[PDB]
Amino acid sequence: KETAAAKFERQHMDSSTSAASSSNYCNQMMKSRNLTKDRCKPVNTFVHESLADVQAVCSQKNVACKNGQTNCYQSYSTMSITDCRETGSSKYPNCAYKTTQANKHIIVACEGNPYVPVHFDASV
Ligand SMILES: [Cl-]
Ligand SMILES: [Cl-]
Ligand SMILES: [Cl-]
Ligand code: NA
Repeated sequence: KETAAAKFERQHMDSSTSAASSSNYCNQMMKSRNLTKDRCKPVNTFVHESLADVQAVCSQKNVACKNGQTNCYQSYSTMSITDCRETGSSKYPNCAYKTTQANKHIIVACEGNPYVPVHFDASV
């Protein structure tokens, strides 16, 4: 039974690579983080920074979340991210993803003690 903080780590952290280097990155990573068990998760972003740097965003720029809550924070600097999005031809259990690498600010929602990211809201 996964904690919110651990679910964020599993779904969104990939510190082992600096960037997505191939078109199949999302296919491989969505499968290995168990995001295609029982259904194809339609959209998911991976962050290629250290966990410490992502946790530090909870002390950066406080902004509104898309849902209206006020516990979201925007990173001061851009970060290396990979957006993974199901293609139109994807259908469970043969999930298929488009891989888009970018450098953008991240917006996360933070909660708890310690105060850590629990939701990925957007990137800018
Ligand atoms: Cl898992
Ligand atoms: Cl996401
Ligand atoms: Cl401010
Ligand atoms: Na938690």
